[PDB]
Amino acid sequence: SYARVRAVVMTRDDSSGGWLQLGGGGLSSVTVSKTEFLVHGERLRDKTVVLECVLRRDLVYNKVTPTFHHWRIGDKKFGLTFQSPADARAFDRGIRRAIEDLSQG
Repeated sequence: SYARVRAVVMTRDDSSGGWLQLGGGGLSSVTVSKTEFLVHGERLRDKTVVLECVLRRDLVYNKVTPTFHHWRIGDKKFGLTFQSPADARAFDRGIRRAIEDLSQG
């Protein structure tokens, strides 16, 4: 994998800019992997897949804080609360590396 962290998958709520823990939270094992480049989040407690995001070259990625990043592909929005700044940095690096490999021209 390009990155693997245990993080809380996030989703937008009905406020103008706020985020909630998807499904009420708990940790998921979130992997960025490689051709398709995927962000995959599997909830630890029951192995439910709660994040399945195929990466595209044009994504928008927002490091809102050192432990909260979100990204957008088209109008689809995904985010993570990380357990540490180190994890967030590793995840961001992995996304960037995946996009480097995806991009071919």
